[PDB]
Amino acid sequence: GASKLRAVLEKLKLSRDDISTAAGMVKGVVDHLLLRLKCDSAFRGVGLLNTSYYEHVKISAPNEFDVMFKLEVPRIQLEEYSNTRAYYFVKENPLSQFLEGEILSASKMLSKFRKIIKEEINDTDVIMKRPAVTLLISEISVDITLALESKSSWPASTQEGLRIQNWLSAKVRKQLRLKPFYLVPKHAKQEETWRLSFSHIEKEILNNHGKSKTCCENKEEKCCRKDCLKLMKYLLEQLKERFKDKKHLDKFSSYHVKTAFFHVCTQNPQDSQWDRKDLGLCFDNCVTYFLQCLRTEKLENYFIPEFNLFSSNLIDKRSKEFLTKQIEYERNNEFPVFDE
Amino acid sequence: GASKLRAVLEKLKLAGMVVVDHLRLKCDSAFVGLLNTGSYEHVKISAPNEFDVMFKLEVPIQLEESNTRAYYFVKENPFLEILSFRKIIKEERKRGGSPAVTLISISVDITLALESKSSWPASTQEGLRIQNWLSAKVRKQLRLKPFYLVPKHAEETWRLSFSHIEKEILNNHGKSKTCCENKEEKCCRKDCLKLMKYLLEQLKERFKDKKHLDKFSSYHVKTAFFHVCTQNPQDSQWDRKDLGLCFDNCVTYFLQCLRTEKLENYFIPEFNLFSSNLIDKRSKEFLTKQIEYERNNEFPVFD
Ligand SMILES: *C1=[C@](*)(*)[C@](*)(*)=[C@](*)(*)[C@@]2(*)=C1(*)C(*)(*)(=O)O(*)C2(*)(*)C1(*)(*)=C([O])N(C2=NC3=C(Cl)C(Cl)=[C][C]=C3[N]2)N=C1[C]
Ligand SMILES: *O=[C@]1(*)O(*)C(*)(*)(C2(*)=C([C])[N]N(C3=NC4=C(Cl)C(Cl)=[C][C]=C4[N]3)C2=O)C2(*)(*)(*)=[C@](*)(*)[C@](*)(*)=[C]C(*)=C12(*)(*)*
Ligand SMILES: [Zn+2]
Ligand SMILES: [Zn+2]
Repeated sequence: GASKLRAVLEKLKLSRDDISTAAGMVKGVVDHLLLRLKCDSAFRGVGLLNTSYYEHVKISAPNEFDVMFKLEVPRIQLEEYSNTRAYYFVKENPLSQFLEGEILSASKMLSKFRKIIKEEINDTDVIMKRPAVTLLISEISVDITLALESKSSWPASTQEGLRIQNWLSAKVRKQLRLKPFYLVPKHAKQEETWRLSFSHIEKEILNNHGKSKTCCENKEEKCCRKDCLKLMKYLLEQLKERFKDKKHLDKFSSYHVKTAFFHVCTQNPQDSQWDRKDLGLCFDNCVTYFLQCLRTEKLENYFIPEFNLFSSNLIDKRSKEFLTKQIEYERNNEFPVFDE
Repeated sequence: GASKLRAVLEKLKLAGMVVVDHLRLKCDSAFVGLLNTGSYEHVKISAPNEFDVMFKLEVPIQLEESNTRAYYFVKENPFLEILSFRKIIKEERKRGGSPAVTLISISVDITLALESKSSWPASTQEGLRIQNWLSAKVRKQLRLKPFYLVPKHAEETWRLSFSHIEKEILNNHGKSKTCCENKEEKCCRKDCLKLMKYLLEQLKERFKDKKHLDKFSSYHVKTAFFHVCTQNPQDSQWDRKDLGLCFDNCVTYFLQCLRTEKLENYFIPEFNLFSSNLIDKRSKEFLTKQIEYERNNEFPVFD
């Protein structure tokens, strides 16, 4: 049972350690691009969220890197687009070079951003492909996202989200909410909107994830929260590949998995509910919660609970039924897709 | 038999205005603001009308110590020679340099300190041993925070200060992140500290005339308390229902430190706060005998 899941986790771990050289090459290109973006008046304030130089969206693709370059906005003014809760318009300004009226243009900023990188990479066989920019290094992928940074308090749409109060405590929720939030240019299908991003909060939670501060720092306190998440992400990625030729799994992403996972951490706040010896049942409970979300068509954003990731306006019912059928098959046959 | 200690805590439970706002100092050059951003501190639990405020100044340094481990020389900036204000505030104190300009008909002891965002000095490498208590990740995080330099005589020196870390630990003090946020998880760590501070303050007043207790401070009490928290890392060893024994164990640890002449700095372990060089054994023995008398007699000093 769990021995099979553990074998999967061991090969997933080994596959992601052998990236030393690649990681170096990414750091090199990133340092180059940030130094050069800074030569422009608009981008002098660019920088890495944390001096973490990279992340991986797909657990099964260690050669595919993801980085975010952030840019601080001194006094940002947000205005909600069409009642979406997650999509906003952004309103002596080093970005006045891109204001189309009182609105900051996602199209203008990205065009300049893409030009500097294209030019800077024309100076290691690196090619640009049109996540603002995707770079192909040698024949290593690097996705670069541009985000605005705001140190103002979080938008009211997040007021009832991040319900980690019975898990990570009320004190942590307050401290987390004093941190900046980010905006990424993103078409609200309108093209000039920006989407809220709390990716940096999710990272701090996953790496400081127990009620006990010493959770996973000793043998007595080993939990399987991170193992369960990894197994859920790998499940989706493998199914997305088998049917990459079909349209049914195109709208599903690792964001859906993480959101469902955080919701189960809220439901199961005690470390004793995530004991490593119970990897099998904990995983099965995470799969079951995710399936319940697919059948009832409900997956609330962890930070914005009024935004339903699984509504019929985003993903049709047939796609959710197809995914449900595939995961249920895998669950009843001890996940053969893991071995494929 | 802890019902008396609870009565004391209720008494200690039963309109700050800072002037600190003056802004006026910002109208100068060298001056730079409050360390307790948005928060007013009470060095003495028994003195609600005695306030302690700290002003901080950022300094992007070349510290040099002798082997004091705590006293250093601070080697476009808005003095020199090795770096060395009261007159500034004198327009709008013998304890070394801090506090200074104590000031309100209510005292506001103001300390001015330098802020460094450089790594902590090597002398602190083996201190802050909260790893089995608050965890390794909290130790690492806390050590990425700034440290402060307070003017204090060791010629002219500056002394390290970690009072802002002690604050963050005291207000986030359990193994569980939800320690004291629900009925199931109420501990008595803060109450034990308050009772230890009150005991020292009440005895420092009884023997105000004598010189035996002149060198003892709330700092000694807090340092001993933190060591007790390190020795007893689990929330279950601090259960609120056991206030009586937890307090008694804190008093005992402090007494062991006095008898053995050994109280290490929590941040700088090689700095002995209770060495014979700083405090005479007869002062430590005098305090020991007064504390033991108080423990044997249900703390009359609290009455
Ligand atoms: C000034 C104003 C308010 C309280 C105090 C002072 C002061 O200097 O005495 C206390 C005080 C104090 O002595 N300390 C110490 N910090 C410290 C360190 Cl970091 C080392 Cl390594 C050795 C000795 C001490 N004493 N902190 C305060 C608040
Ligand atoms: O805007 C962006 O969306 C996110 C993003 C998350 C979060 N997850 N994905 C994602 N998962 C995934 C899988 Cl499991 C497979 Cl098999 C294939 C492709 C994806 N994508 C996201 O795209 C994101 C991440 C980086 C940059 C921009 C975004
Ligand atoms: Zn854990
Ligand atoms: Zn507590």
